[PDB]
Amino acid sequence: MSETIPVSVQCCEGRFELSVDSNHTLRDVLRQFKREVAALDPINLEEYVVNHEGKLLLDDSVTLQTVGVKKDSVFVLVRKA
Repeated sequence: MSETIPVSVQCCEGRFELSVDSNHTLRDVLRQFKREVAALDPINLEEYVVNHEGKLLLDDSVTLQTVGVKKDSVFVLVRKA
C-alpha cells in the first residue's frame, strides 16, 4: 500500500470503481475488473470490447501509463456483438 491508483469503470448496467497499484500491463487491470464484473454480469465480457480513457486498445500488453491513462482513469465497456 505504497503506490495506490484509483480507477473508474462505466457499464451499461451500472458503475464500478476499484483501486490497484500500477506495475503490470492492462492484462492485470482487466483481469481484476472482469474477475469482479462477473459478480453481477453473468455474460462473458470477454466477448466485448472495453475502451480506456476514451481510447479503444487492441491488446492488453500496454500498461495503464503506456496508453496515456490519467490519474482518474476512466474506461467504458460496451458489447460489440
